[PDB]
Amino acid sequence: TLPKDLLDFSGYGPKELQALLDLAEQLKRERYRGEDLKGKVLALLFEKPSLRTRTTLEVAMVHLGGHAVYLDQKQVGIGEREPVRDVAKNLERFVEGIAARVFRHETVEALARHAKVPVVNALSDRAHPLQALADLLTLKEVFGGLAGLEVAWVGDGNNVLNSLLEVAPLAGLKVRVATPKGYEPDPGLLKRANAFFTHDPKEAALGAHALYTDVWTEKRLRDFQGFQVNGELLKLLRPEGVFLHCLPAHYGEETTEEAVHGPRSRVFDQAENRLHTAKAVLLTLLK
Ligand SMILES: [Mg+2]
Ligand code: NA
Repeated sequence: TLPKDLLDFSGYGPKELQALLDLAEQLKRERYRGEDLKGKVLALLFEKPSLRTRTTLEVAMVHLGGHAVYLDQKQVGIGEREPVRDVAKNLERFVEGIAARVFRHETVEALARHAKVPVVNALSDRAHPLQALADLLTLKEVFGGLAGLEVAWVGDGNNVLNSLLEVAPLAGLKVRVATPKGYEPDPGLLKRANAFFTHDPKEAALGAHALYTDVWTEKRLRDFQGFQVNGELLKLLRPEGVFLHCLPAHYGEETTEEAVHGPRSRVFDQAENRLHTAKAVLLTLLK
């Protein structure tokens, strides 16, 4: 991968995605600990706190011999907010990279545009590249290859689905999407992934290698009636099929404890893989 930043997979081809995935796999197998990033610091610019992401990135930097400094931007109100360019021009003088969690993707795009150092989108309303990488490593580990895998997404057409759809054609995934009416993902992402779309969760899941869901986002809950990925829906997958879920889970809503901790679940390997892929990304952009 050669873009300076990782806001999504815009400038990535299949070879570049594979390299990142190959590196993550190698780092995991080696339980890698090193000093590749010694003397380097990653700024965590979170507009909204995220314990899970903070943990992943702080641990990732420490494993590579560097550090992550936490910048709780929520502490600065709109009445005291600095233009994004000022934030970028100041940080670039102190850190080697910026990992941002923003409310609006436009913000991280602006941060990357104005900063000379690498900017990683830890999470935005439009995309979640880091999650997608962890999801692919997980699928790769489970099935031995990604090309031809049939992955069914049942739920909201959100940032996670967007990135899954974007990497889909780069890895040869056969995605099937099921969302309630009005909660669908952009037509373009779907067509470019040549994804199957339907409003019926059963149709999307039938015979799939994996069922993937995540939190939804009384009216909302009513619209998602029947989209819960429970033990029964998991029975529609092929025998070797598995269950994935970003976490945390809203039990009783998009899934159940049985599903998350059941024999088909790979949820926690999926979680762990966020560490290995973050290390791969950080080493690649910051070394
Ligand atoms: Mg603190
Ligand atoms: Na240290």
